[PDB]
Amino acid sequence: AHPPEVAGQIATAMASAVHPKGEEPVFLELGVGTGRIALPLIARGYRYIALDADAAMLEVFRQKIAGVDRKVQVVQADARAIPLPDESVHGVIVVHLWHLVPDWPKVLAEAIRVLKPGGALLEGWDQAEASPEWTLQERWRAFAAEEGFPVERGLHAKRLKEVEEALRRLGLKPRTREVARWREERTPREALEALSERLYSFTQGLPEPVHARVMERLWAWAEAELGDLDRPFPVEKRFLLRVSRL
Repeated sequence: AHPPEVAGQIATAMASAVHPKGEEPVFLELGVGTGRIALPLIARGYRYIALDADAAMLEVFRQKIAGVDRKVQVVQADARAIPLPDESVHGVIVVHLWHLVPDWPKVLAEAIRVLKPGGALLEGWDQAEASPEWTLQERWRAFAAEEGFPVERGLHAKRLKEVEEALRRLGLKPRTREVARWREERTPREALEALSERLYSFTQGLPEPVHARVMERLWAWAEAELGDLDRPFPVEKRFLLRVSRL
């Protein structure tokens, strides 16, 4: 959940990167999820095609855009096979997807196929600086390893680097820029909850009962080492937008 001003800044940078050459611009988002990224653009009158393979996600998304879905097309499909024509959209938005797909080279390939000449691939991602939340996540990973279930570290990053390689090679000249930087409050309770809810990919591989045991231990460790679990600490974040153009 991005603060209003930040959500606005990201949308603005995204709309600024699309040059529809006299035509009304249309964005396609791969992995729209619940529409955190989509809403700010949809709210501004932009034609939008929201794609997601998760039916439960689209259900929530349809609810959120109620009353502002006149120019929105909801699509349930795998990013691997976009049910759209070659050169049909001006911008393809990809936020936190690469590490979730089995074959990104195919997803990227599909994204490039549906983009019109002069169209732009728009990748975005959050980046947070060290804070007690980082401390808790690392502790979570340590405890998981102690249960005998060590977890993989930073697949998205490596994935983001390989896509970048491909883009340059394809001549899309990927330019990355910081489009927002802010600081929010986060309490130990909130970070622990996010962990409990298995919101992060690195927490979703362990069998349910192992995660339960790790959480029990983590909650106790936080009570012992983090003071008032309802006391806020700062978390500095920035949002990066990498634009590749045809």
